[PDB]
Parts: sequence; structure tokens; C-alpha cells
Amino acid sequence: RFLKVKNWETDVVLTDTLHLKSTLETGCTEHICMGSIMLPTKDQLFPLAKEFLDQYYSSIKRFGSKAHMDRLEEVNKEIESTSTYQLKDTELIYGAKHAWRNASRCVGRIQWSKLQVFDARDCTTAHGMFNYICNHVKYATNKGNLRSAITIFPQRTDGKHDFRVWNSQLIRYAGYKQPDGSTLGDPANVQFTEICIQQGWKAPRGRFDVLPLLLQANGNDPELFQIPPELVLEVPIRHPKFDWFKDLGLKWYGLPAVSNMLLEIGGLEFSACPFSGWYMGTEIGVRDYCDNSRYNILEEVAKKMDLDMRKTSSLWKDQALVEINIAVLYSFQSDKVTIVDHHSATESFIKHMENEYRCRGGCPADWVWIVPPMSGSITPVFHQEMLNYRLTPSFEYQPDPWNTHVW
Amino acid sequence: RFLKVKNWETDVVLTDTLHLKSTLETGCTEHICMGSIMLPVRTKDQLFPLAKEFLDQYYSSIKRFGSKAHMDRLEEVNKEIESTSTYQLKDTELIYGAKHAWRNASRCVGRIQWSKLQVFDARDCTTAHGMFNYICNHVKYATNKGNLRSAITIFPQRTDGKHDFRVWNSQLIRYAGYKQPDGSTLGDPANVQFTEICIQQGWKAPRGRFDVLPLLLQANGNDPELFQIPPELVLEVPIRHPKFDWFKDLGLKWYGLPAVSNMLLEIGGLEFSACPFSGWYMGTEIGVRDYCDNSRYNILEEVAKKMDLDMRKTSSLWKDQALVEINIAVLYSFQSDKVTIVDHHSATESFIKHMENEYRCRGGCPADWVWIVPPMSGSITPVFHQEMLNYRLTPSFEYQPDPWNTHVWKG
Ligand code: HEM
Ligand code: HEM
Ligand SMILES: Fc1cccc(C[C@H]2C[C@@H]2NCCc2ccnc(-n3ccnc3)n2)c1
Ligand SMILES: Fc1cccc(C[C@H]2C[C@@H]2NCCc2ccnc(-n3ccnc3)n2)c1
Ligand SMILES: C[C@H](O)[C@H](O)[C@H]1CNc2nc(N)[nH]c(=O)c2N1
Ligand SMILES: C[C@H](O)[C@H](O)[C@H]1CNc2nc(N)[nH]c(=O)c2N1
Ligand SMILES: [Zn+2]
Repeated sequence: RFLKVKNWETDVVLTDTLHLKSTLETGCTEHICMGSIMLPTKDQLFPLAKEFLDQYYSSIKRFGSKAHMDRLEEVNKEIESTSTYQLKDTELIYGAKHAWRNASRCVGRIQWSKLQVFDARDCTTAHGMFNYICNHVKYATNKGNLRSAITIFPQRTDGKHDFRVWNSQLIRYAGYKQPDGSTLGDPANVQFTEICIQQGWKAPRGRFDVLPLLLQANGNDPELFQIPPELVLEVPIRHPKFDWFKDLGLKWYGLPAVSNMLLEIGGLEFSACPFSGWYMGTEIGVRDYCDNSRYNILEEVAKKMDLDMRKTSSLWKDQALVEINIAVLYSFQSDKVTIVDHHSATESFIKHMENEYRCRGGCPADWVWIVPPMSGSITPVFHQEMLNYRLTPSFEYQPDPWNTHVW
Repeated sequence: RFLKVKNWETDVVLTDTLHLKSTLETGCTEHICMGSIMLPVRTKDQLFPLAKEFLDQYYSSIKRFGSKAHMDRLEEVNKEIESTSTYQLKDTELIYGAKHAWRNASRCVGRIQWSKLQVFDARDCTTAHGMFNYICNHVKYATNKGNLRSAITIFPQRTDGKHDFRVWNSQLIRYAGYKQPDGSTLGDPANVQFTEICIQQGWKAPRGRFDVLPLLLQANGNDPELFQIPPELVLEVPIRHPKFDWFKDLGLKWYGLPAVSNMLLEIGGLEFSACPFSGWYMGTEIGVRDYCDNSRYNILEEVAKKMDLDMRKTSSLWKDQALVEINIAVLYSFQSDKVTIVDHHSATESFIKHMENEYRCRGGCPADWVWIVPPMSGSITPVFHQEMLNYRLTPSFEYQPDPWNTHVWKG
């Protein structure tokens, strides 16, 4: 019931007590582990609200205070009469910060307490959402000195009036098919790009076209908006050795901003809650550039380096992978746009873990996601046992709106 | 109940029914996943159903389920258990069992080869000297002058727990580690403790960076005895790099035969505590883990310096750069010396095919993602994008405590 996690590089052992507060389920059973699967009412709501308020008031050293009891009081009254309740700003911010703190797949959580929270619960229209999102992008981007942020739109009422950002990220590149049968741009966004087209986007059928926002306010049909170019900070990718690298014509954006997730706090659901931090270099160079079903530029780079691509055993893929990632880090650092390498990030995360074990009694962590997609075992997290479990407040996946939307 | 795993590169979806035949616990619960945790005397009582289960499996595989031969065998095993509190496996069952423990080994990326396993039956063995001879023959057979063949040698099963056969080495072939008084380590830091035991047991240590350890062998629960593997049987490979000539001057070499000697093989309820097995190396086991782990030989810095990389900030990716050249070196050296080795691209690609073949013909393939994904360049291998289910089937290989922690010393 009290569990130990060992680091096999340092023999450091930590004891987890925090998992005993876990409420949600993992997909795993005692007969089967699903650790590598990507996705495994008034009476319902009051316990949830209670669990949250209890931990909020505990966090501000006022557990069992009259203020605490009064709040539980007031919230229960509100639920019974209204079937829902509203968070005070202090609770909202605490909840958002803790949803990040509890995000077991996020390596950047050492930063969790410095989140800037934008309260957009007063928003009513897609133009309103657009304004808030532009403000978020500009704040977070900060001319390249990135700052973590979340913007929180109104909570779900009866599920017929949901606020949704249809984009998976605020800033992504379009993807179009060709009669050539190949794929132009980012293959990840082919389907979303088409929904932009059918809704009326005028695509400039290029390779790196910043997608428009598709914004749904109050269960209404979603609308298109172009993010002001001047707010989208982009980075041309060059190598600090290979002059020919720039001729590949690669660029990437500075702001990584997840916008399709669901923020759950005290039983309330915030279906539109885009958030951003800053890039770990591998996200771009390993995943975005080298994944087969993404930009998949390995062979092209490999040829330009004149590598022996006859046999896999020359490790030409590995050699090219490294240089691409060198270039990404270099390009971002040169243009003074915040970025972290996987060595520094994972080093920070081990520090955060030990802090969390020390000051909270544990830290949920999904090893499959925390270990970087290159050079796994030369980063300290590889050797770190981790326990994965779900705490609330939380960020949850939710279905794509185009499968659900009653047009 | 059916379970689907998806490959996120190819969108190939597979369906697992095999997990239903899983009995053993995983460590995980509905509330916690222990997928990244490394490690999360049997009565006649529990023994017959374990025997029956195994023999039902055996007889299904040979298309003789429910046959008279099947029924007579259950009867025979039942009677033997009831009167002797245990039983002996036929040779055919042993072979079937060992192959299937390999097949079920969820952490082994090499399982495409599972049906090709030379099984050596050493159940007639009674002494440490006898064990040494059997292990010598295994090393010679498996090495095959560089053309490696998978093999396993099976010593007699556990009886009362007081007469265990054990190989105290973790691998048949490994280099000594020596803690120096200044806190540094000469040789392989992983084997410091075992090296000390050996020395205590009377081993005369040459005290160099690459000393092949002696075998420490326990027969029938007696105190273990030291033997030296004949050097001529230990195939080694000097590490050089195809383009960097200073690389050979690092003085590196490795042995060619990877052989695990400390696991327990469970078949039909019987426990085989000494069952050393060997395959061949995936290059990253040596180049990534053995050389570049901070807690092992740890040569990244020295390699990096000699390459004149920018080592001032990690963001130069000097570590990733040195790591790659070292792994190129390991592959180059082994191929050049005609010693069997597989790169992680080839091995993972084959595993995906194996795994897909297993879903069709078998209804599943238990796999541990945390272990199947290679310790470098993970996402440019197909396994990274492959959802996998982990569960425990028998026959199986299991961990067991190190024998120096449990052994009752005779004198
Ligand atoms: C500030 C620097 C940050 C860094 C370096 C960072 C790093 C990462 C990385 C590398 C991933 C893996 C994503 C993938 O491979 O798809 C991730 C996922 C995630 N991050 Fe962060 N992050 C940061 C900020 C944030 C913030 C501000 C939040 C929320 C307030 C957050 C919440 C999450 C969540 C919920 C996931 C899981 C996403 C999923 O399941 O697809 N992160 N993070
Ligand atoms: C023939 C080529 C083989 C290859 C390329 C191969 C590859 C591997 C690799 C890379 C690992 C991970 C080891 C680690 O990181 O500690 C492993 C583990 C394992 N393999 Fe193999 N293997 C082969 C043969 C075999 C054979 C012949 C057996 C048994 C009959 C076997 C059973 C296992 C088991 C039980 C493990 C898990 C060991 C542990 O948990 O420490 N493999 N294999
Ligand atoms: F389960 C899935 C199946 C298919 C696609 C998927 C999308 C998952 C990969 C994306 N996860 C977020 C990636 C991302 C992008 C931009 N920024 C961040 N980000 C920002 C701060 N922290 C993370 N993360 C899930
Ligand atoms: F749970 C643990 C905690 C700390 C160390 C540990 C040892 C792991 C490394 C051993 N795994 C086997 C390594 C190995 C060596 C030589 N050959 C093979 N090999 C041969 C065929 N298949 C694998 N494997 C476990
Ligand atoms: C199938 C497997 O779970 C999947 O490929 C995961 C592996 N680990 C990951 N890790 C991160 N950070 N991001 C990912 O998208 C994935 N994908
Ligand atoms: C903590 C973590 O489970 C541990 O370091 C694992 C990670 N994956 C591994 N994978 C392989 N093949 N071998 C290992 O020793 C490990 N170690
Ligand atoms: Zn699990």
C-alpha cells in the first residue's frame, strides 16, 4: 500500500504515498498492463466538488476552518438549486495549476506553479474566443522569451453548449493530399485541413501554411479565423556546420500550444482550455521532422550528408537524426526563442520528482512518455522507476468535435 | 473478451485473445500502473493443476489433445506427484517448455527466433564439475566460431529448496569489476560485488579492465565452486571504428556470447533454478548500455573529447553524437570479425513481423514496451509506435534472488 520507486543509476529509493488518493482508473488490471496504450449529476457532482475544496483549503492551511465549511455549504446549496456551481478565481487558478502538476505525461512539470491563468469564462462568441486566443499567443510568445499559459473558456452546462477549439494545437501547419498520391505539408493535419476547406478556408496549398483557428462557442457551429502572422513566431532551420541544410527549406513555430484537451476541476468540465509552454527539442526534430507519418525527412538529410544508406547497420538514420536535432536546438537558440534539450529537461524532471516525493509524497509519471524519443538511456529518467496513476484536477483527452457536432 | 492494440504509424490494429490464458499477476492494478518497475517449496496441492495445464498445452500443440497418450500421461503425472510430491518431464516436454518460456518472454526482442533453440538436457548432472563441463559444451556450441546459435542448458529441477542447482554468475561470460581505494572502478562496475565474492572464494584476479570472470557453480545445494572458462572458448572482439583510427587506441573489446545464467525457468509447476541461455547481441546492449551507461564503463566523455565535440553545453548533443559513433564501432567490429550481431533497426523490424505473426497464429504476443524499445533512437524504430500488451504466460523465465543472499553455507 506504500510503494517504493528505485533509480537504478543512483540507487536512490523514494516512497510513494500519494497514489492512495488516486480516484480514476488506468486501463491496467492485475492480469494485464496497458502502460503503452495511447488511450485506454447532482449526486455525482457534490462529492467531486467536496474532494476538490477539501484539497484547496488544505493547501492554504485552512482545513476545517469556518471559511472551508462555509464554502462547502455555499457550493452544495448552489448544486442542489442549479445542478452546477462556479469556481472562485482562486480555486480556478489552483485547479489549473494542479491539473498541470498532475499531468503524468508532461516532462516540463517542474515549472507547474508559474502558470499564468487567463480567465475567459465571460466569453460568449467565437470572435470573443479568437480575441482571447490571440492575447494568449502574444503573452506566451513574449517575443521569444516564452511564458507558460492557459486560457479557460466557459465550463460545460448540458453538453449542448460546449466551447471547443477544433484545432489540436493553436499553431500547426496544413496538410493536403496530391493526385501524385503523396502528401503536401503535415500529414497529421490532412483531415483537419479539409474541414477547414469545407467550412471555407482558402488554403494557399503550401508546405508550411499556418492553419486557421476553427472556433466553437456555446455549442454553435465553428467559425474560421486567421491568427495574425505577426503573432506567430517562426524559426528557420539551419545547421551550424552544413550550409546545405537551409536549402531543405525547413522552419518550425516557437509556440507549442495544446488546445484539444479537457480540463476537469472539482467535477466541472472545461472543454476549451488551450495551454502552452515551450518546446523540448526532440518534439520537433525527432517527432515532427523524422516520424514516418509526419514530415519524414530522414532520407533527404541522409543523402545530403552522403551517408551509406545501403545497410541499416551503418546507423545512417541515427547519424542524421542527431544532426537534425542539433540544427533545431541551434536554430531556436540563435533566434533567441526559448527551447530545452532533452538532457536538460529530463535532468530537471528528476529534480522535480524528488521535490514532489519530498513535499507531496509522490509524483505520477508515465515512463513511456517521459523518456525522450532519442538517446533514451543516456538521460537520467530512463533509469528512474515511475508510478503512473490519475489524480484530479486533470487534463483528459476528449473526442474530436467533428465526430460529435450536431450541425 | 477481445483487446485491440494499434500501431500509430501504420494504423494496423491487432486483436488479442491470448491474454485470457494469463494467470499470473502483473503488479498493476485498476488504480496504478507499475509498467516501469524493474522487479514488481511447492505443495502437491497447487502442483497437479499446474502440471495438467502445461500438459494440456503440450498435447494441444502436437494435435493429440484428449488422446489416450494425453490421458495416460496425466494419470502417470498424477500418480508420480501423489507418491513422490513432484514429477519428471519427458524430453519432448522439456524442449517444448523451454522454447515456450522464450516465446513468452515479454521483455525479449529476439523472439522471432524462438522455435530455433538448442535445448541441452543436463538433468542428469550431480556436481559442480559436471555443471562446468555442461556449460563449457554450451559455450562452445553456442559460439560456433562466431556463427552464433541460440542454446539453453537445463540443470536438475528444485526439490525441497535445500538442494538447488545455481549458477552464481549473472551471465556466463562477464568482466570483473574492482573498486579501488580512491573510489574509482577498474573494469565493469556492475560486477564489483560478484568479483569480490569470487576473489574471496579464492580467485586470483589479474586486475585488468577486461578480465573474464570465473564461473561460480552450485550443485545440489552444496557450496559453490570456482572454475575458469578455457580462454580459447571465450570469443572476444576488439572494438575499432571504420573511419576514426584513434578509436582502437581506446583499448576496448567485448565478448561475443550474451548468456543469461541467473533466471529461473518454470515449466508445468517445476522450477529449474539453473538454466543458462544465450542468443546473440543487439548492438545497443554493448554500445549503449555496457559502454555508455554512467554506472558501467561510461566512455562517452573520452570518446567525445577525441572527437573534439563541443562539450560545454549539452545542447550541442555531444553525448548523442558520441553515442552514435560508438554504436557504429561495435557493429563494424563484430561484422568485420564475422561474429553474429544485429542492429536495433533490423531487430525491432523483425520483432514487429514476429509480433504480427503471433497475433494471427496465436491470438497474441505479450510484450513489455519499456524493454522492447531500444535505449537509443527509439522513435525511428517501428516498435516505438506499436501499442503492446504485457501479461504473464507460463512456461516462463522468472527473476530469483541472488544466491549469496539466500545460500545456507556448509563450510
Ligand atoms: C513549460 C515547459 C513545458 C515543457 C518542456 C513540456 C513538455 C512536455 C512534453 C515533451 C510532452 C510530451 C508531448 C508529446 O510527445 O506529445 C508534454 C505533454 C503534456 N503536457 Fe507539457 N510541457 C510544458 C508545459 C506544459 C504546460 C504549461 C501544461 C499545462 C498547463 C502542460 C501539460 C501537458 C499535458 C496534459 C501533456 C500530455 C499531452 C497528451 O497526453 O497528449 N505542459 N509536455
Ligand atoms: C537469439 C537472439 C536474441 C536476441 C537478439 C535477444 C535480445 C534481447 C534483448 C536486447 C533483451 C533485453 C536485455 C536487457 O536489456 O537486459 C532480451 C531480454 C531477454 N531475453 Fe533475449 N534475445 C535473444 C535470445 C534469447 C533466448 C535464446 C532466450 C531464452 C531461451 C531469451 C530470453 C530472454 C529473456 C527471459 C529476457 C529478459 C531478461 C531480463 O528480464 O533481465 N532471449 N533479449
Ligand atoms: F492519443 C493520441 C493519438 C493520436 C494523436 C495524439 C496527439 C498527442 C500527441 C499530442 N500530445 C500533445 C503534443 C503537444 C503539442 C504541442 N504542445 C504540447 N505541449 C505543450 C506543452 N506541453 C505539451 N504537446 C494523441
Ligand atoms: F531487475 C533488474 C535490476 C537490475 C539489473 C537487472 C539485470 C538485467 C540486465 C539483465 N537483463 C539480461 C541482460 C542480458 C545479458 C546477456 N544476454 C542477454 N540475453 C541473451 C538473450 N537474451 C538476452 N541478456 C535486472
Ligand atoms: C504506442 C506508444 O504508446 C506511443 O508510440 C507513444 C510512445 N511514447 C510517446 N511519448 C511521447 N512523449 N509522445 C508520444 O506521442 C508517444 N507515443
Ligand atoms: C526503470 C526502468 O524500468 C529501467 O531502467 C528499464 C528501462 N528499460 C529497459 N530496457 C531494457 N532492454 N533493459 C533494461 O535494463 C531496461 N531498464
Ligand atoms: Zn500497467
